[PDB]
Amino acid sequence: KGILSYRGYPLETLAENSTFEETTLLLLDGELPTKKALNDFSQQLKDNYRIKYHIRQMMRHFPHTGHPMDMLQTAVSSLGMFYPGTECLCEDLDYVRNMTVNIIAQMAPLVAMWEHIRNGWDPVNPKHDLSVAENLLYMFNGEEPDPLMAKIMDVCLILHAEHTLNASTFAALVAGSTLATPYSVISAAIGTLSGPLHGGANQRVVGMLQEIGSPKNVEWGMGHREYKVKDPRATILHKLVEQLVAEFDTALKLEEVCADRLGHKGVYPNVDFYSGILYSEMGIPEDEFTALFAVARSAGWLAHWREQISDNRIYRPTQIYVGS
Amino acid sequence: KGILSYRGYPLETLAENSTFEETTLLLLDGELPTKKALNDFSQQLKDNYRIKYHIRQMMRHFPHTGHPMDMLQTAVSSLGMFYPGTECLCEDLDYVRNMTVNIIAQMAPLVAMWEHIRNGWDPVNPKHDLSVAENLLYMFNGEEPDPLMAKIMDVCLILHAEHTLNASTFAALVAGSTLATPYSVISAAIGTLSGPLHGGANQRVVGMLQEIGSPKNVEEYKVKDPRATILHKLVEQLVAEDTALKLEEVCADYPNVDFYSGILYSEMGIPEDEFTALFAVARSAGWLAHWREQISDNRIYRPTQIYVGSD
Repeated sequence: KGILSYRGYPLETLAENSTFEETTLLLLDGELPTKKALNDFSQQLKDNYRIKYHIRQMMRHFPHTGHPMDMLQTAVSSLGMFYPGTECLCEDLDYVRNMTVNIIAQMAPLVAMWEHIRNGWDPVNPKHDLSVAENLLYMFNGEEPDPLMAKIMDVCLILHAEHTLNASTFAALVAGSTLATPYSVISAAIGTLSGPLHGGANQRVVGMLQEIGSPKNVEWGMGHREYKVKDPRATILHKLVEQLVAEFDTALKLEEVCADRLGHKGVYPNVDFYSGILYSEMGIPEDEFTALFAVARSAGWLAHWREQISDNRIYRPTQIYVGS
Repeated sequence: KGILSYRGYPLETLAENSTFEETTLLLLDGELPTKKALNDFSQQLKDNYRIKYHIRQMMRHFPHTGHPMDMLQTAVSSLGMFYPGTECLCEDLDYVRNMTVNIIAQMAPLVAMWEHIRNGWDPVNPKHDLSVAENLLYMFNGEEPDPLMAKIMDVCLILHAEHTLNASTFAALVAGSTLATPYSVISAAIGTLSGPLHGGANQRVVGMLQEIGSPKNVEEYKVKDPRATILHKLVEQLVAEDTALKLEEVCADYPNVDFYSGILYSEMGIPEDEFTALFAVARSAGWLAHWREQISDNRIYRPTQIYVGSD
């Protein structure tokens, strides 16, 4: 139950008085950023939101049916070609950090670009005076959102920013273990997250019910390997959903599902339990729910990628399978 | 301990009496296939060799400076946006195997397309009749290679087909644990191998203009790799019917198969940039092989480690 394991800071406290940019820095650097440092970080991130025309071109070339996560993984792998380099150490610039900020910055714009392109329309460019959360809602809705909605998105980004050693980060670590480009490792993490077992947030959006949970019983997979208790992020998302709806059928149904805790004594609501409801309530399409999660986890992935300074570990495991 | 361990068949047994197609089926199914099964798998492979026009158009817009491995990863992930679905186990078809053959069949063709497009020239489309190995040399060289080189290439493929749990293979498994599109998982595998630590035959094949001397000073099989010995024999055979010599000199020390992986490819005419890629065309079979058994008994890989920080 290592709850609030964020660079030695409680997630609830970070939920306020903190931003995705500030939280991202905290994870990347390890300590709360100074005003100057945070200002420089945000500005660099803002001037990295730009997307190469080549990326938008390939996006149009591919079909609309394509899932956003697959496009995100493909785009990130492609981004590596534009900013290549091997940290074998020769070194042209500061590959670490410089590439990371460029990636984190383009993540949101890339997601929005695919949304409009797949809908047969031109992408909404991000604003250098808009934060990641601000750009997300602004680009998706085509109009800058009210501060509350932007704040809600920022809280979500902070919640999905990092979580101990999940499969997505684990894959990123193994990828980084080979001293591969950050773009390549992020591509691997995106696919690992894409999996429903890791990113089944949309898989929990299939309520297919109306306050009839008891009949719908065993004999979407509520529970977590480490969260032997309800996920704190889930509770935060729940209150966020309550505030938004206050200002709903799925919310009632999902609350009833959690209410049937009698059935589950070990497993309990996961973060994905209410994540989709809030995103849908914010207008985000179900297809992108997991994609938004990738935008936040990008910070944690790159933070662990930086923690791979001791890359002596090639991450090669031991064979135990029966080689008959 | 893991030397020559392909489904219990010593790699040497596959060295001959076996082809990457049979070896791949052997690894995937676990038992040497019957004539019918091999023929069907071969025909299905020779059927998915084709590449969607969307992929090439995308490659054309991309820059020549692009590294083959980076493009390969991008391409594999992209292909996942044509053959789609999720295994809730509703599936529109037999996702497993069907996608598996598609990925393996399109691996080499994609690599070759990049080589030509990278050089601003139209790609060499594959031939249904030719084998994966035969098509490979045909696409890169631009003409039918001698059965000799083809046989050698097929052999090299079997050697790099499967290697226990290499970082790339393990990465494929971790992603599979998440039940993710085979394309996404394999693309990730392509990322891991891209790492010089996992795959750096191109880095090794090149020397610092060594003056045929031993001044170099200091600053997992511990004995010579078995596949290395196989390449060593092929190396002497090829030169029998210069650059390798210095490597034979360094054979005095040799440990890794990579030691000679590039030279052979070089004689076949393969550019250095494509060395790591060729390896992927082979390790693909293994990655997909492990993925199948994983999805059979799959549990999301969720490890844990302590970290100082307090609160």
